[PDB]
Amino acid sequence: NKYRFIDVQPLTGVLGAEITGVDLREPLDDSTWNEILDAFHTYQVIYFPGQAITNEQHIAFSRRFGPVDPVPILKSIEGYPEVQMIRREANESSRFIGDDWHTDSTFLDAPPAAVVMRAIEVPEYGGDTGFLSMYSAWETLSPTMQATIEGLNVVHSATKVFGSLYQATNWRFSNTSVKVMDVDAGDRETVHPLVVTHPVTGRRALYCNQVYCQKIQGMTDAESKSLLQFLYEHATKFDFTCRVRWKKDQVLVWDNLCTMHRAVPDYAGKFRYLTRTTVAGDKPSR
Amino acid sequence: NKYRFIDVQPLTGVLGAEITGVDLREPLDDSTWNEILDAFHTYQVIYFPGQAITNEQHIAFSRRFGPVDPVPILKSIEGYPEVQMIRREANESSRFIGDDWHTDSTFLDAPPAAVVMRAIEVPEYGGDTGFLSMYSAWETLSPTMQATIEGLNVVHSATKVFGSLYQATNWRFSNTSVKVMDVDAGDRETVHPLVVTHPVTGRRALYCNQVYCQKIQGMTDAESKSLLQFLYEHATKFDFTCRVRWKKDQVLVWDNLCTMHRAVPDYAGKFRYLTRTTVAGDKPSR
Amino acid sequence: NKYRFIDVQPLTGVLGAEITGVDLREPLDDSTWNEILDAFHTYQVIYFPGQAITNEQHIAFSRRFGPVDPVPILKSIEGYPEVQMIRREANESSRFIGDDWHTDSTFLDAPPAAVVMRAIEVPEYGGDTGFLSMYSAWETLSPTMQATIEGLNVVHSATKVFGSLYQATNWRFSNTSVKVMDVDAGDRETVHPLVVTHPVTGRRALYCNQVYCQKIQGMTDAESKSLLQFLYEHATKFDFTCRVRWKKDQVLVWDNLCTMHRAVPDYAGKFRYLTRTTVAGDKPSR
Amino acid sequence: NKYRFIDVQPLTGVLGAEITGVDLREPLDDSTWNEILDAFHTYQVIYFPGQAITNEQHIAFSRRFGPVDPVPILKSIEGYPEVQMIRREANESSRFIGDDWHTDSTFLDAPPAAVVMRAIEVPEYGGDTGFLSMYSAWETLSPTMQATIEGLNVVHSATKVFGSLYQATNWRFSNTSVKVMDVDAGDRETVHPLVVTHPVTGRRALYCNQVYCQKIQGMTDAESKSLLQFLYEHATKFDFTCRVRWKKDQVLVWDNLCTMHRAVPDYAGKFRYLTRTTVAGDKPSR
Ligand SMILES: C[C@@H](Oc1ccc(Cl)cc1Cl)C(=O)O
Ligand SMILES: C[C@@H](Oc1ccc(Cl)cc1Cl)C(=O)O
Ligand SMILES: C[C@@H](Oc1ccc(Cl)cc1Cl)C(=O)O
Ligand SMILES: C[C@@H](Oc1ccc(Cl)cc1Cl)C(=O)O
Ligand SMILES: O=C(O)CCC(=O)C(=O)O
Ligand SMILES: O=C(O)CCC(=O)C(=O)O
Ligand SMILES: O=C(O)CCC(=O)C(=O)O
Ligand SMILES: O=C(O)CCC(=O)C(=O)O
Ligand SMILES: [Cl-]
Ligand SMILES: [Cl-]
Ligand SMILES: [Cl-]
Ligand SMILES: [Cl-]
Ligand SMILES: [Co+2]
Ligand SMILES: [Co+2]
Ligand SMILES: [Co+2]
Ligand SMILES: [Co+2]
Repeated sequence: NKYRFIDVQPLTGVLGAEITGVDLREPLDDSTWNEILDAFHTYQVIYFPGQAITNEQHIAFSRRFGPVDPVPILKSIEGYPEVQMIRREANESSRFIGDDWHTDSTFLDAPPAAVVMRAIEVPEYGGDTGFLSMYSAWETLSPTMQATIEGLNVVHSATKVFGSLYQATNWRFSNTSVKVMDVDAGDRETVHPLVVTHPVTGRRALYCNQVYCQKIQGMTDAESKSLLQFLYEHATKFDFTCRVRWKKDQVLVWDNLCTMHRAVPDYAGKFRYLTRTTVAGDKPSR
Repeated sequence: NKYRFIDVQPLTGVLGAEITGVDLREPLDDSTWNEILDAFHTYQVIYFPGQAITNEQHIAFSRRFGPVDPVPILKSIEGYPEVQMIRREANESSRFIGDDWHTDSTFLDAPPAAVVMRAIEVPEYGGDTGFLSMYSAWETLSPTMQATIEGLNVVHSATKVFGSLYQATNWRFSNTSVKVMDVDAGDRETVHPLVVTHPVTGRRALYCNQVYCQKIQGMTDAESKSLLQFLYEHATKFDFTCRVRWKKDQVLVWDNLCTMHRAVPDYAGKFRYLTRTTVAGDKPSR
Repeated sequence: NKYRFIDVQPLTGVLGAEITGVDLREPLDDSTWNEILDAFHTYQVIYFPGQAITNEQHIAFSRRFGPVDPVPILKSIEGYPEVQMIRREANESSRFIGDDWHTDSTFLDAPPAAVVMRAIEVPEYGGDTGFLSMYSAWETLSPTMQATIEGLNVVHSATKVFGSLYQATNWRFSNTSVKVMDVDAGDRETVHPLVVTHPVTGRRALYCNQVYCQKIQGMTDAESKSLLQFLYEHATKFDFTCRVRWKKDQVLVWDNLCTMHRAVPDYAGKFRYLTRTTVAGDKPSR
Repeated sequence: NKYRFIDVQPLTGVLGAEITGVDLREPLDDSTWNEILDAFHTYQVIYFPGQAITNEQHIAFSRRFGPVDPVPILKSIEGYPEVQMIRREANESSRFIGDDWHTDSTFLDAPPAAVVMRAIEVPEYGGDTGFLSMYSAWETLSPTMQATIEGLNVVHSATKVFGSLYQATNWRFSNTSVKVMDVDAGDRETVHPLVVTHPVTGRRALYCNQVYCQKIQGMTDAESKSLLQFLYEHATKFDFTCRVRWKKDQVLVWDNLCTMHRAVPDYAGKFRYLTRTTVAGDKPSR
């Protein structure tokens, strides 16, 4: 709109934008990179159709957003530790990775700031990714509700994904993309604010997710359950979401602090493979 | 035990006490009155079996607790505007008065401080009254949850009892004990703190009830519902309750700021009649 | 793929398809019509980008699906009582029409079978419509849960939209697209099965929606709320939805028996105008 | 009332009765035993104040109700395997036994029919036992709701009490009354009807409890959770309960099929000791 070096097409009135008119196989001039970063901060999830980039170009483009660092759970392609896989063979019957709303690796003291995902080979239909804005979840709380919860922190851990709760369950991820982890690493706790300030935009976002949040720190289990449940229902209303469909060589970047996302498992029996590099963040803070 | 002019038998480890060794038809000396008042403050609901008092002695004893003032909704006995009736004819099929956890007349800017209820004729069994302590409901919230809610206020009105919500439904009280009221008086709102300090003991109590609380002030309807539902489920756990069985001429006093009570409707087809005088309070405050 | 006279691009693995290779301004031969109808039955919501049709061609094409009959609540365009408007002026501050999951006019003894909606002028982004499959909501109930509910009926009425519950609240639709209605018509109840069989495909679908369903027939209010809340949370999981973005002259048909839909209100301050003709149905049945 | 050999004083209009005018240290003539059994079947929980019986008289009186057989979890007094203890030392800080609504040992293929509990040494106040009627929970379901759930079965196991869920938790029972159990015995599942017919009275009772019920058989976890939650809330309404206060040598009998009960933990710091013998039952059936 204001953009002169890239073409940007917002996806909904809440978040998401398609970006075209740029070739990510080539270096970006300063002005072009500035518009891309501005679109990233405005729209929170941006995607570029039709970008046939090499793995190393994927690494370098990811590096423009900040330091790259893989997440603990995913396997990487041979010869690139930074390039992890979200790969599901046609014949799998295991749990689909990321099939509840979450944001990535929040059990870390410093979760990722962003992730850059690229479609290698995906079905003609099925396997969309949903996103939602945690800026919008926060802004649509009343001032009274905001003031009530803004001093709270939450305890996060990977116990349901690769810790003792996981090991107690029957339903596994396959070993196609997921590593065997140490149970104790799965159960290690960290604490983050329930309401964070984005370190670049200064905007505030609600920060909780059902995959990694165990409870509100200092609360009883029943108090915490009641509050977190309301927040999850509030944040995942359909009005705050968008939905991204993938095609081969679509490159997408999401902000891992101010958004949540989830896989859509509607392609059972079909091969699906995307790669991703993760961009490191600093300690979430209030 | 520490009591030397009255005999006090606590009812549970949470609230409630029977008081004997005293004849309420006779004046009470300062020593005996000081212990009764102390037992009222410690136990929150106190009752005196076997007190065959006149209506005037009921008014005079009620007056020892504070100025007496009837509640808006109840009919009074002929010749005593201060002595109101909780009366249900055997064959009534209407709603049972007070059959949800509440405390009285909290839609008033200044609800009653206490009520003094006396059994005239009651069933051999059935018609007990439940009580619970809102001191205990407050004290068993975590320090974190207490800090989270202590600054909130709640909007109260009588809309479901004698205002527009009542008029919209089809389940009525009979005219045995309940007056016809103005709908606009039913709908008038007041605001009270969600957490109050008792003006005599200085102790804090949770202050919300599903009968008169409409919503948390300043919150959205979904936010208010979520928090108030948790607080009602928390406060009405069986562990925080006691149950009083009535016998003819039992006289009982409850603190209308720090308890809630409810009628038990398990005597359909049997006559029940109690009288009560209400003791005025000041504006609930933090 | 099996389609040889139209090109069909399914939208997700659950429901929804784009149809191209056809010009709806021209008559359709039997072969092309049979495939369109087949795609409508398989995919439940179908849409045709780029169809600059007249209002008469919109009526004629709608008529191929079944007899056309407007819904009670919407204003129609001058000169075409069958062509109703979903129109929102940029500066409206009123409630957004259809902004909760529902299916249309289910308070009728015989709700519509289908609707055909056409974009006249819509925002560059914002104003998408969500859809979900009630075939999928039904199929993913366990066999045990299916047997448990299949004999139940639900009482429907328009009370919250244009009856006494609507009149009691303070959030209105504007008069741009919505007629003034009789309150007694708003409150009139009908009964439908909770689980219906589609009269053409023979497949079964869950049939309840929070906008028009009042309660499960024969149940208490607390029993009905409990079951209907579970079914709404089950049916509206993100996995069962698809999301359609509009562009000028996109024409879309949805099956009003086996889907639910909702408006997304993310375009406040921007003009939006679609027209629709509704296709009459028969009484929903087991 | 009709009783001529015993004096019976019902406790509420729902369940419970005090029985006097009999000495349980002596054998009962046929007529006296017939009235006691009739009062047991009518009132579901009966209690006899002031019965200073020996352990063997307790055994023999229990034997009149049917075969005696201890429950798996509780320690017994030396020299009487049939006489188990519910004993809590003044200094305990562990979990209170039986502090949620339940009925006993329903993880067994044939749970107890009844239990006979006798106060040895109890506090002056605190440590009441609540009871409720599952006949009343069932009768207050609508016919429609009754027909909906009457064919369902439920899976029960002791996993939360002495199985893997217990071992996962932090909060233990003390070893004062509770035995060390095998985890596998804790996790063994059985199936009972959700609605049972009492084998003597022929009356129907709802049969589920949060302590031992894992899920509705054949349902998904979310479907089962939703239904069981509603039933627990419905059954434990205060209106369906009574509350029994203990005094030394009170002997009480409860029907373990048609009632639920729970301990009240309001006596922290005070010694409490009751003994009990359990009477074996047959397989719950519909
Ligand atoms: C890769 C990603 O891992 C998951 C996130 C959510 C869920 Cl449900 C499962 C996994 Cl493995 C992450 O958290 O970084
Ligand atoms: C007497 C009492 O009135 C009621 C309280 C609760 C309920 Cl559910 C009904 C009434 Cl009339 C009061 O609030 O003063
Ligand atoms: C046009 C449509 O009307 C509505 C549907 C849902 C809602 Cl929330 C509002 C309206 Cl006016 C209908 O039911 O036919
Ligand atoms: C003795 C009794 O055991 C319990 C019942 C409920 C609860 Cl919460 C705990 C126990 Cl040990 C039983 O089930 O037979
Ligand atoms: O497969 C997808 O769409 C998303 C998976 C995901 O959550 C992730 O990669 O962290
Ligand atoms: O009838 C009872 O037990 C209590 C009635 C009541 O709530 C009241 O008098 O305010
Ligand atoms: O405006 C929309 O997207 C849908 C409106 C709707 O629900 C309807 O026309 O019935
Ligand atoms: O201690 C009590 O009041 C009851 C304990 C109990 O549930 C039991 O003995 O099975
Ligand atoms: Cl390269
Ligand atoms: Cl006065
Ligand atoms: Cl027609
Ligand atoms: Cl003996
Ligand atoms: Co993820
Ligand atoms: Co009252
Ligand atoms: Co609609
Ligand atoms: Co027990």
